[PDB]
Amino acid sequence: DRLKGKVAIVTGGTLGIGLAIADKFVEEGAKVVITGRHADVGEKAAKSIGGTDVIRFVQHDASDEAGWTKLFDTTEEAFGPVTTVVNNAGIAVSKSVEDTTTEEWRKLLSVNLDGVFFGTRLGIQRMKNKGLGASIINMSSIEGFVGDPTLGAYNASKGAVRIMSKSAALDCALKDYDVRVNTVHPGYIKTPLVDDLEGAEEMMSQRTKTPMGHIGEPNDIAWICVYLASDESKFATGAEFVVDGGYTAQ
Amino acid sequence: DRLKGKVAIVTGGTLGIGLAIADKFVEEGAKVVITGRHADVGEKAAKSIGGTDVIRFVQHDASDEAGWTKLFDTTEEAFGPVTTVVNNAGIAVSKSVEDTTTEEWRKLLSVNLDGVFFGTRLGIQRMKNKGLGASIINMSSIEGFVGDPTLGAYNASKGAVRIMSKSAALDCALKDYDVRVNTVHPGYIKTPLVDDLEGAEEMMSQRTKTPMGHIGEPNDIAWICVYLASDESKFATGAEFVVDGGYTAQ
Amino acid sequence: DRLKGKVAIVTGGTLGIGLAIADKFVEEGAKVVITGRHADVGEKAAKSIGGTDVIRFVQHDASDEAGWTKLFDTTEEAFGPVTTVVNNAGIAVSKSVEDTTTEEWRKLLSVNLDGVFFGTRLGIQRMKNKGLGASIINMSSIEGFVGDPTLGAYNASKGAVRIMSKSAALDCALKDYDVRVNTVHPGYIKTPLVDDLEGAEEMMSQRTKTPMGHIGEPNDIAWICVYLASDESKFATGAEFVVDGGYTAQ
Amino acid sequence: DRLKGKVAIVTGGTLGIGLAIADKFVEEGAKVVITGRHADVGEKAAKSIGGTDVIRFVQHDASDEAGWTKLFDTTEEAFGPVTTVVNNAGIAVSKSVEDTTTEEWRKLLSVNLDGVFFGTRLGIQRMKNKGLGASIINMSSIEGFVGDPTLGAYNASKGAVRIMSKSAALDCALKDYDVRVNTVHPGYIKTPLVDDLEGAEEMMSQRTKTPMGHIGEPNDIAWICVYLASDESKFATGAEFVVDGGYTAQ
Repeated sequence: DRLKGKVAIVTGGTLGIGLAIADKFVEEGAKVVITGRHADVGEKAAKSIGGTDVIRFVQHDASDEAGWTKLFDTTEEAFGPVTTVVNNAGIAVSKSVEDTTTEEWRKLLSVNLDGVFFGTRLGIQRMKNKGLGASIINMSSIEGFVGDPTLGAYNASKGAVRIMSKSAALDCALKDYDVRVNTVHPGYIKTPLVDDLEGAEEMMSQRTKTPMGHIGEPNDIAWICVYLASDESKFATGAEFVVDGGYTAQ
Repeated sequence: DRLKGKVAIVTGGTLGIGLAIADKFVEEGAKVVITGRHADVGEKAAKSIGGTDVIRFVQHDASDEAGWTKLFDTTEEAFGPVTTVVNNAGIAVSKSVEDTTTEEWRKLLSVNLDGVFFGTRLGIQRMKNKGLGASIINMSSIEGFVGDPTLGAYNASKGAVRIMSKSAALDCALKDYDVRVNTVHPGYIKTPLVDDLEGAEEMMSQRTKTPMGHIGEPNDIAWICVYLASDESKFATGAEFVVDGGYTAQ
Repeated sequence: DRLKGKVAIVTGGTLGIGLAIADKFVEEGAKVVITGRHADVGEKAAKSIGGTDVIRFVQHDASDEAGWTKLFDTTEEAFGPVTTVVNNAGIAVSKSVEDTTTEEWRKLLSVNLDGVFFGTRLGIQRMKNKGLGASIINMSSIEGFVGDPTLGAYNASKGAVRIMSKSAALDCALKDYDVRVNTVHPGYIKTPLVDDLEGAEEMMSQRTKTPMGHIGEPNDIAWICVYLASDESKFATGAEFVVDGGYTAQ
Repeated sequence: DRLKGKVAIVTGGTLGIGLAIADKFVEEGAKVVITGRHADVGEKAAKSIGGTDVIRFVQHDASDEAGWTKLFDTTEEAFGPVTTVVNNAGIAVSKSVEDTTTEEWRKLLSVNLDGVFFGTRLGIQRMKNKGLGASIINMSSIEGFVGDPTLGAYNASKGAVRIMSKSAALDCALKDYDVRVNTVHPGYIKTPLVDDLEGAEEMMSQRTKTPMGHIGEPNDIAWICVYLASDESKFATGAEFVVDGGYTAQ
């Protein structure tokens, strides 16, 4: 019951980290809408967690600005006022800054940065001043703290989310909106996508990358998000929560 | 049951933040030893939370090196192998660096830095390689991230705890000790000690200090510590968890 | 002679911080191209510093991608191979995240983020592997470290520049390109634009903002940039250089 | 002439980084006292740089509190009012936190932390309010930002110096003392001591440690210190200057 009465939107909630967030949110009493681009994947995902009284799928691209106010409307029609937004949708490009095409740059930032902006802006507008204990959780990454030579655009996007989220936190706090904004920074997490890339998990598990010598699992990110969505974290805003197996500590 | 089977030492556990940590740890199924310097205060504190099957007081000064191995022994005799160490004992001096006497400097660092060292060193030795999901939680502060002109020695101590804890995290991770080490960084928290200092809460509540416009409460720190003691945070090590009402975000 | 033989592009070099960078670069022996959007302003600016053997103006909007390869060509025709890129062009919007229009968001990021990307990408391509002691200096801000509730899009842009620059630094270092990339983070700096905004300097000079109790001057930023452009800083890459009167220290 | 009229104390100035700081300070017009524990080493060092009109050696252990006011007196008798303090003396212990003896802990912190405290406190007292453009430069390390599993006590000391220095910066700024305080954070630097440790330079030069693929040289640290001692950096206080070949960027 740690999220009793909460109503959450989890973007990119049909796979991996987002799916586990949705799963644990439902376990703790939240009602959840998960979004993703692909209907079959999303319908399967929602039903794996529960019925439509607690979780529903909505097809939506986080870069699709006009769809964001309809996503809130759909969620509120189902479950009542939204209390919790998890901006987790994202894509990656494996290119150095030097090698990044302008098309790649723009495509990644449209999802990873503009999408988070859209969800944060709308979340503040739709949740402020309602006594909801509202919480916006923006998914950055270890790549919001340190560079990676092969993730130039991705680093730009995660650094942007990191600091934009502080701006939003501060404005909400100063205006007594009853909305908190925080960032979560996963290290490497095992998912089917990582499993599809030969040698990725082993590279990420080297001690010079992850000191624990293995990578994490989606529930590792889910539980920090439960904390941040709950009223347990009512004094936490503007902060960065790193769950990375020691990656950034060395 | 989030801390089912855990056995925790909480130093400075008889007052304020430490007491609330102990309280929520017991609520979540841990057995707890709280320490403090004053018997009447500690006995009262323990009994306010529960009986001796779940919480006991041990009189101990965290600067007292020889008492630390006896504290572990006392805890283990009561409750079995220690799994969780919260190094929370600390003192403060209201002096600029310029105005700090060498006696003040040494006294504060003996508690705030040497005490954390003692507890961390011994915790690693006594908890490693036992499959306990062991967790050391070192209490830093917002004053481990930013300076305060009137807290020179206190800033030195909290910066030291911040980075020493990363060293310990990394060594434990690299050696597969099954011990995690993390730091918690409270902002201003309302306690009886703050209440005794006329004008302190209002000064700390100004928006230029705490953007939320009020200070926190001890349970705000307790709940992040429950997360960090639990197996929910098994991929978090070497990281800094800030609960400060936005203080460090601006 | 600290920049003897260097050839620099300084974007937004016709005003304020950029102009002072150009001025001190010329003083230390560099040849400089300054860019800006307005011809009268730029021609005046260049001639205030020196003749066309040491400084020239090129009209260019940093968001204008196709103009960037012609800017390098123009600079090299004048002065020989470019060694130093200062990505300083930028704009600001005074809006919270909540209040930012999508048009404002896109306009600011086109200059502040895409422009820095363009200059960094091209700088690496055009300066690598030539033995030039090449240096890319990306202008972030104190708003790349901390939020400001009224600068949402600006914060996103500066956080992005901060971390993207580390990616670029690392790729250049790992590949032995002989290109360094670093960020500079000015605090508040007195300029004619600040002078035009009634009450701005006094607001920025309050101790709760800038602990020194006054704001800086453009030369304060110029001298850190001279260090970073020079071979004196040949071991500095991937780092953040903060010149802010103490703003971020509290 | 970048340090014309400055009078500097450089602790641990007889070897390595400290010696190069002293060398470049003299080159730029400063008068310098270098300290160290060993007379033959210090006398040789001073004379290698210049005569007694510009550089002198004083035997002093930075942990020796009573010697610090006599060091200032000796310096002022020679050269007039001290303007610049570089707290560079330090020792290292190669032990994990777990393996650190209390004697090792205390010995290292007596030099690395107490010595910096002594020099900072006295520097503020002796240089404030004199119109000197005074500057205190505290030598931290990359080990003030990230952990190293084999440098537990050293990490504690450098984290402490990092944040204590911000306290001192802020107090000086708020009181208009005309004293700035900043930290310098070298990465790995080649010295005779590193050369004496078989395999150290190669270990430190691996790309997973230093992305540039080689370590630095003492002059790399000297030039950032010249910037910080000069009036060029009159708006820089409370900040961290990292010269590390990319170590902390990844």
